[PDB]
Amino acid sequence: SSIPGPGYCMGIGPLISHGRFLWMGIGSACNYYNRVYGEFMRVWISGEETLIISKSSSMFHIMKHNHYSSRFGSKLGLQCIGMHEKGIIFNNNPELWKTTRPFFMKALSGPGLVRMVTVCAESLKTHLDRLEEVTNESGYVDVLTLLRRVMLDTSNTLFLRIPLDESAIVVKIQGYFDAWQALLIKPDIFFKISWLYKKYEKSVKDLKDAIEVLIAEKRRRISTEEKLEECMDFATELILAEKRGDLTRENVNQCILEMLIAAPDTMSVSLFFMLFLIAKHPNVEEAIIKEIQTVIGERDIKIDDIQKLKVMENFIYESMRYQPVVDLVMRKALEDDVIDGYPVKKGTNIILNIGRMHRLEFFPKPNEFTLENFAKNVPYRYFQPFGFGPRGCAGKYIAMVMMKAILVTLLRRFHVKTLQGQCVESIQKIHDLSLHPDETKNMLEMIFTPRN
Ligand code: HEM
Ligand SMILES: CCC#CCO[C@@H]1C[C@@H]2[C@H](CC[C@]3(C)C(=O)CC[C@@H]23)[C@@]2(C)C=CC(=O)C=C12
Repeated sequence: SSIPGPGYCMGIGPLISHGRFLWMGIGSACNYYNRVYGEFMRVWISGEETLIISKSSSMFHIMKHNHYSSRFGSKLGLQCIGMHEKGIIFNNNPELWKTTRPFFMKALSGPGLVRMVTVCAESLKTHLDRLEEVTNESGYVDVLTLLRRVMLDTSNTLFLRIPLDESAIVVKIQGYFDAWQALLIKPDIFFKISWLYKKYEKSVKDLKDAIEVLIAEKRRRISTEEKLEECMDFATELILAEKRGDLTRENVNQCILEMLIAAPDTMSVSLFFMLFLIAKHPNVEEAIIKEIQTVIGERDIKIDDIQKLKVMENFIYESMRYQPVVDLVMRKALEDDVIDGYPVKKGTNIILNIGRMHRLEFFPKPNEFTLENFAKNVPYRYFQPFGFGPRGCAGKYIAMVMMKAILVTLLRRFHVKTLQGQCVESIQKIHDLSLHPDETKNMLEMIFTPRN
């Protein structure tokens, strides 16, 4: 069928677009190149061809077959932040990836997914008898660093459980994400002028060295113990695999890291966006308290409830459709294929633009936020906010539980207030790797007024 996209200019074809992704910020570059040519087109990030796609048919095809379970990015960047064939999020060695994902997939379901909905209510509960840590003088709570703090402590007590410094680590993880986000597609010339990037290369070793402290401890607690099988946790499952011949110590440490940053990065920023949507929508928030009062009143939160909370479930989705945090997924092709009647060579990078695709396709009212787009049981072949298949979101299940938990235990106890004329559409956002709010502005603060 032959391929859309800007003219290849004999040397300049790539050089514009790549540069454009650089000055624009990945997120918007796709959101741009997708409107200029089709919902299926081609650009050049580095040498290699790269397809940027939003047609739900193409989407589905890619996430579904196995020959697409790999991502991409500057080898030197991934090398610099630690994920060059070591993590999972961006681990690209399909055998080495395949042998690790098990461990994540394991601890983010089944036994520990029942323990989550109760450790999630615990960490947020304890940090709410402690607003003295996040509130202005004029009573403004810095919501983000509240979430980031509890989200990480949730992550700790579930997967690692080692006494740590909450406040200190939260920033370091934030400095890490910065770097990750910078060096991901910085073309190889970048990496030569060192007085341009050790900038980041130090705030990496900053977090990395700070975690090596924790796992050194978690290791000793293992080798002097009250009989092993008692208490299996994502940490130990790994360190034990290492104490066989299954895993590099180098590789463990990056996984234990990829696990603690995982929730803070993504959850906090999503729950921020929800908390702003609740404030700006007065009637929606009622429906959620009604649903709460009905199913729970003033009982403790417990596992069995989360299916019954159907309205809030609906909310969480509609936020994620309308206001994504992750709006593009990067995959790579490993075998050649015809996809949507198109020829795709192996080694082509794919950027699936799921954030646009959510406004282009199935939904009744794509451009306004309403719980209406979710009165009609949704296909999941049309609304794919986590992904699926062999390399979809490893958390996707435990994720939707945490949100349900923290969203409830918090909306239980406080009415929320935006600041002035601020809505989620009037905040100012970076749009590079993810789509997250810009923290070089102010007005990202909120006011918590009690209930009953
Ligand atoms: C609610 C917030 C979250 C969103 C919006 C989200 C979404 C995504 C998406 C779109 C991907 C790309 C996978 C694909 O190609 O389909 C992904 C991957 C991944 N997610 Fe999440 N996720 C969330 C929460 C979490 C949590 C809480 C964890 C860990 C506790 C997590 C762990 C991971 C990991 C480890 C990967 C890489 C999987 C792999 O390729 O090996 N995610 N997530
Ligand atoms: C701080 C703002 C943010 C964020 C979340 O997005 C980040 C970046 C995500 C990554 C998963 C794979 C994604 C979706 C891509 O292929 C392109 C961007 C990638 C993800 C979701 C997984 C765990 C993690 O810890 C942080 C993130």
